[PDB]
Amino acid sequence: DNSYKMDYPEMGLCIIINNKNFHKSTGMTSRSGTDVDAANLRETFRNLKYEVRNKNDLTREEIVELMRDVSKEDHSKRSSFVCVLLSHGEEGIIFGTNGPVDLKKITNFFRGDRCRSLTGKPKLFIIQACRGTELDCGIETDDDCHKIPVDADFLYAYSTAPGYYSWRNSKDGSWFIQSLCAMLKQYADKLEFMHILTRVNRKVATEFESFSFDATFHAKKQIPCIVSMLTKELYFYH
Amino acid sequence: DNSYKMDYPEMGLCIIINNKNFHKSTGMTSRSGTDVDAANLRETFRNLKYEVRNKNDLTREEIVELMRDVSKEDHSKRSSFVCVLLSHGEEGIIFGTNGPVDLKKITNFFRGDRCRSLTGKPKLFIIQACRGTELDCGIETDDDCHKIPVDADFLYAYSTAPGYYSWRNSKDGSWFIQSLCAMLKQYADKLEFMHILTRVNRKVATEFESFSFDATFHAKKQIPCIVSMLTKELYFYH
Ligand SMILES: *CC(=O)[C@H](CC(=O)O)NS(=O)(=O)c1cccc(CSSCCNC(=O)c2ccc(S(C)(=O)=O)s2)c1
Ligand SMILES: *CC(=O)[C@H](CC(=O)O)NS(=O)(=O)c1cccc(CSSCCNC(=O)c2ccc(S(C)(=O)=O)s2)c1
Repeated sequence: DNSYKMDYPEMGLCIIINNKNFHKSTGMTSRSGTDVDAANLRETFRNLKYEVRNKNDLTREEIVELMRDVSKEDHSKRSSFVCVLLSHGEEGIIFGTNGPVDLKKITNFFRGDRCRSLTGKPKLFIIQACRGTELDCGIETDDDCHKIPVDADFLYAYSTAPGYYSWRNSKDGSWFIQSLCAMLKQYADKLEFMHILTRVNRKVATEFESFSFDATFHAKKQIPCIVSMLTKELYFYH
Repeated sequence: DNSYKMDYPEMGLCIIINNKNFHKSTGMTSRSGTDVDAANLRETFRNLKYEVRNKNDLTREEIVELMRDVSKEDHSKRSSFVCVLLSHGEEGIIFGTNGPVDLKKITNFFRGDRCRSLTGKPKLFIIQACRGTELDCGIETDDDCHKIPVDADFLYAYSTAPGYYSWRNSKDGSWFIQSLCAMLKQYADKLEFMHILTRVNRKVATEFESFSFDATFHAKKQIPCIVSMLTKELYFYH
């Protein structure tokens, strides 16, 4: 039992929150290209056998509400849980159309003590959003009851390092989401999740570089950030 | 080339900063047991063929200094770099004997742009320290400049989740370090680093629970936190 039981009747839900248009009141640009991201995740997770539910342009409130309701579902027959957040953001924050939401609030609904039908099951959060304004210019090449931690079995696949900008191309989508999808399509049938995510790290880090008319944003790099509290290996098959 | 080149003439340095006694002026307890931690890491890393250098009770200044100097070495002939910080801490902070140091300051010396002999080489930071005061009560069971990001090829193996306390036993050491060492001893010859670190996560999360005379700190759990910006697989052999 080094790997998670992934032979339940259902793989699980894959909730995609796709925020494209924001309230002018926030002073935030449209996320051109995010639809391509959404469509790619949908098809990719569909082939993995996940029940996909897309949600477009949700308010901070709608996001909290969506997450609460989903955490209140009976996941007993589901192997895992995937949530993908596509939006603007800051460190520890994701933006609804009308304002920011703490990631901690979203993930808390899924704590091992608050979502009992998911206790002991992998809970994946995939987040394409900025975590700050830093830019990366790159470099040329005894005692033994039987409790488990409530923050355990979480995996947070971040599109970028803490404090840094996250890059999104207007026609093809975010660097991170395109690479994740591609790596999943190529390797989900043979590789452990962590290893697949390392391939993504590499692809994003080597194959992408920003091009901008504005010197300040031109020739920048990006590295994704895998944050794992998983206690087992994850394979998308059996 | 899915895995890091680990056949250089030397595996690399393994710096262990072991802070046990702090200045009264800080109002911080001695870290009873940390010596067991230090001794175990030394032995474990020695078997892995790492050049181990232990440093006891360093000041915030002495730490900055140690790191500067080590980043200024010629690591051309080294496959990797390991740094282990054993001390009190807070989110993003590690304490010297006389005060706190920002982790970012420590790791920045090793950025791909500031330590050219480690560019493209895995830089591991293993950290036994608190990240806050939260407690875990648990639950019963086109376009192609060939740059890479400067923040890439880093791995931060945190003893605990963000915001949380990290547990250390007076006679046997920290829960995290004892488990890391054991897992390295058992699996370093066959398993990829990430997978080993996942075993650690499991061991800590299942086999450990606090026991305290004070209800506030009794029966608590802990989950470690793997943070990976690696672009390749890491094996401690070849
Ligand atoms: C910052 C965010 O929250 C947002 C995340 C998201 O997916 O929307 N990041 S962003 O893509 O909007 C972003 C990226 C870099 C800088 C900024 C500040 S506004 S400056 C806009 C620069 N223009 C570009 O986005 C690009 C230039 C070249 C690009 S390419 C073809 O190399 O991908 S993209 C906001
Ligand atoms: C706060 C820290 O950064 C420090 C990190 C370190 O390695 O020193 N963590 S700590 O172990 O000092 C720590 C952990 C929880 C709470 C506190 C503040 S009050 S300490 C309460 C008394 N200690 C204990 O209850 C135990 C110590 C080991 C225990 S066990 C279950 O392993 O036998 S219980 C500080």
